[PDB]
Amino acid sequence: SMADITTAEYHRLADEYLDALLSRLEELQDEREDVDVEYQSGVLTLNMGPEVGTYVINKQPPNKQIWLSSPKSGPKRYDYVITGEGQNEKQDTAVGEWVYLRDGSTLNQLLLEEIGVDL
Amino acid sequence: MADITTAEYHRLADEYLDALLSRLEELQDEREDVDVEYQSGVLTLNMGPEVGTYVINKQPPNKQIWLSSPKSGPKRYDYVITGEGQNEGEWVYLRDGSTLNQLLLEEIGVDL
Repeated sequence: SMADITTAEYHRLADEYLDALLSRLEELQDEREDVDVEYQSGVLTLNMGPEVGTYVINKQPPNKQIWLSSPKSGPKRYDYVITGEGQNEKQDTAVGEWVYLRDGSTLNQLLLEEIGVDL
Repeated sequence: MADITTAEYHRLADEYLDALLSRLEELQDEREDVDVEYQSGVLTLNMGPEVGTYVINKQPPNKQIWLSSPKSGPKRYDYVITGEGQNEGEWVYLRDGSTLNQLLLEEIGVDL
C-alpha cells in the first residue's frame, strides 16, 4: 500500500508489531482465565474462550500484509501505510500504520474496540 | 447443516484436523518449503515465501472451521450432511457447496 518497502523491511516492521502485540496479549493472558495466546512462525493465535471465540493474526509475506480473522467481525487484510508525515518531507520521519484499505481502519483500532487492548 | 452440540462439534473438528495434520506432516517431509504446526485449534501451513501461509482454525461459537488461503481468501466451512451421498457428514462451504478437502486438493495438491 502506501509504504514503499522491501520484503526484508516488511518482515522487520511486521515482526516488531507482532512482538509488541504478543507482550500486550501475554499480560491479558495472565489476568484472564479465558484468554490464551500463542505465537509461532508468523501466526499469532488468541483464544478468547468459548463465548468469544478465536482470533488469528498472521503475516502473509507474499502480499507484505498482516491478515486477520475475528470471531466478531470476520476477515481483514492490513497494508503498511504512511498516515503521518512526521518531522520532514523525508520518508524516514513518516509514521506508518497497519491499515485495512477497504475502509481505512487500523488494526490497532480493531483490537481496541473488540478486545480492549490499546497498542 | 448438522444439528450438533458444541461438544460434538469439537470432537468432529478435532478428528478432521488431526487427520489433516498427519497428511500435511507427510507433505512437510516431501517438500522443502512446507512447514505445518497445530496448536490450540489452529492449523498453520506455511508453504514458503512465494506461496504464502494457509490458516485453518476452529471457530467454536459458529461450529465452523475457518480457512484463510493466500490464493483464494477466506472461507467458512460448516459440518453438513448432504442427502446426495450414502455410506455403509462433510466440511462444506455452503455458499458454493464445495468441501475443504476439494480446495486443498486443487490448491496444494494434497488428496485427503
